[PDB]
Amino acid sequence: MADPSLNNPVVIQATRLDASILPRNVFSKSYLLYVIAQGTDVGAIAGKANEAGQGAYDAQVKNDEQDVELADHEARIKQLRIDVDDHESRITANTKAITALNVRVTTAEGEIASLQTNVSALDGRVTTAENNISALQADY
Amino acid sequence: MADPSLNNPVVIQATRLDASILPRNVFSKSYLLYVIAQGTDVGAIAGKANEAGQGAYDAQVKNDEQDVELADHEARIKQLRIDVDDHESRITANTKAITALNVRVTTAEGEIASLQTNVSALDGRVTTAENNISALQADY
Amino acid sequence: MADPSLNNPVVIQATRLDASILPRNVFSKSYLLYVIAQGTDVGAIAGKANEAGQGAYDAQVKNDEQDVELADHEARIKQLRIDVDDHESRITANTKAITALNVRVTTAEGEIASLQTNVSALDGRVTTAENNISALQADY
Ligand SMILES: [Ca+2]
Repeated sequence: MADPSLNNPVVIQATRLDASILPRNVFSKSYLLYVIAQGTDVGAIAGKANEAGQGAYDAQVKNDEQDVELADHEARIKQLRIDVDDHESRITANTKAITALNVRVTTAEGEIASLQTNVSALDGRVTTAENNISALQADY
Repeated sequence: MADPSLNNPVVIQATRLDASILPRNVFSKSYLLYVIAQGTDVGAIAGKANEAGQGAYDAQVKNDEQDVELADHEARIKQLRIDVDDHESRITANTKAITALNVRVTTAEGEIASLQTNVSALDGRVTTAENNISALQADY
Repeated sequence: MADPSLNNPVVIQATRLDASILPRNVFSKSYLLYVIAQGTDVGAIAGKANEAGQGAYDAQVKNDEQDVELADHEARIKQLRIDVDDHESRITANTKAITALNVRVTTAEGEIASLQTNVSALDGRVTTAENNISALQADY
């Protein structure tokens, strides 16, 4: 998790050099300019170090929130896997059930046709029988 | 892409400063105090730069692991997409199959009904015919 | 969003130290070695701070790209989630339809069976009728 110490800037405990206080007769000129320039530059690098700290810190907070989002996505994916596999099972079951039901209805129609033929035949024979009855009754 | 150099701190100086090693009849008060706090400040900025660098490094490592996790999530998600599309196909197929089977069962039942009514007709006419036969046989 | 200012290095006006610019008889050995070491090392700290800044920047841009990919993952996951829920619904519906169709077909077959028994009985009765009629003209 993001490290808050990166949010603490360094405050410069030194005071911006006054060019009155440097030793007069002991230093060369070039070295004087060197000390002053080094002071200013120390200030600047301090600033850069602080800003860098803040950049890395923000990178870390972003990484943390993205870690939460990644875990969430992972979980969602896993739930979705359970659901999809269950769905696979139930789909297969439904397809097989449809096919089996189809062979059953096929057999049913097969029986229906024969029943139709039989009922027609019985109808004809019954008609002939009725005619014979009427004929036998016609005489006495 | 990860830079290990960000995890390598710069080691400053060699020897620490107390005003012992300082000349100190040559330096004024303000400049003496300036040398010391500046020493302290250089130490502090070294520390801040190092910690910031390390923080950025850790941010990069986290970026790497998150990249791996992102790739994993990508593969898993795309596969789930293909699977879900397959499920869509089979579901549609099953719905259409059910629709096709239902009208089939309907016509089968309609024909069963017609066969029922016809059978009832035959069963009445057959009963009446039996009555006529029995009457013809009775007289006699 | 990524801050490009982290890629802007501090340029240190001081390029440290020469044996020409330094005072001589005034400094102690330890203090001289301290000045030299301080010169080289402060520069080094500048370099490290700059490098750290660059690292933080790279971390931020990488975070941005990962944000785009994460958003993509979010959208895809939620969409496939609703789709999977839809599949759950229609699968359940299909299972219920299959069960209902099965309940219909069982009863239909039962009715077919009853029809077969009835048509067989009618067949026998019609045969008996044929024999009785045939017998009735047989004796005339
Ligand atoms: Ca990241």
